[PDB]
Amino acid sequence: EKPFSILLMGVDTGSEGNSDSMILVTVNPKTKKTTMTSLERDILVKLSGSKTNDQTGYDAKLNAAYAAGGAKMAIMTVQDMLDIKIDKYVQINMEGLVQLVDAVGGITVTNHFDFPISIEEHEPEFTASVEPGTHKINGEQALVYSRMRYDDPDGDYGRQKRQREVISKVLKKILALDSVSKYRKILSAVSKNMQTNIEISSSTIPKLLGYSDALKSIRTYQLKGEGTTIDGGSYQLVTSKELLKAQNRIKGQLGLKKSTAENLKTTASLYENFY
Repeated sequence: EKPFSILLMGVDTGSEGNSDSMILVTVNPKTKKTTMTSLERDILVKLSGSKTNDQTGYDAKLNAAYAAGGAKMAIMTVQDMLDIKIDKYVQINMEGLVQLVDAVGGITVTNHFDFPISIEEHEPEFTASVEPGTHKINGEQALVYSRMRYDDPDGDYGRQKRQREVISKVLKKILALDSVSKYRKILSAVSKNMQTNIEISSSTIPKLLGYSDALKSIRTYQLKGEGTTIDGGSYQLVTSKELLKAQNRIKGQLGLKKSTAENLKTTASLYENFY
């Protein structure tokens, strides 16, 4: 019944060598209330990780954490930035997201535009497309559907909406599976492109089924910093106020003691100490 946290680590799943996404999820298993906080990849932090890692203890973007030290560095860096202990962990890359969509049998979307949703003009390695109308689409099409931006009058906001739709529809299919063999069919298809310490067993299936009607009330939040240019690159410096607010909101969902401005603990490069 105890609330717990999940770090979702999207390895090069975002939209120069990589665009990671990190989402901190809180889950209350009793009330089913769930929240998701997106952590901007450009946020400047001191990396945490193994003492034998050459980059542990130096400042970098959050975007660099997984490339520098793997799952351990990503977990430890987020833990020290938010001053919490992370309970559960799910990591997947772009190849695995494509495989996941196919493994659940596809998803159904509607293209409301008067032309195909496609991105090859702007990102030539992605040639799949979604014709106008309603279609059951494969994983390569789902990637394009969640990335297209320049043909949308609402720009990156229309894009974020479509990406939200895709992840929501995939999660709905996963959490609807009612047997361990059905889960293991998906685990077989994605294979090592997804790693987690979430137990998927006949014992836990009843509980995951119980979250089917929690995905419709998830509150979403974003942790962002003040934009700064350092050596030609784009960085974000979180303010003391905004970090405290994000930490305490998550702590509040997790049943943990909140911090004050005077005892705030973080490895983030705070704006007020940078300047």
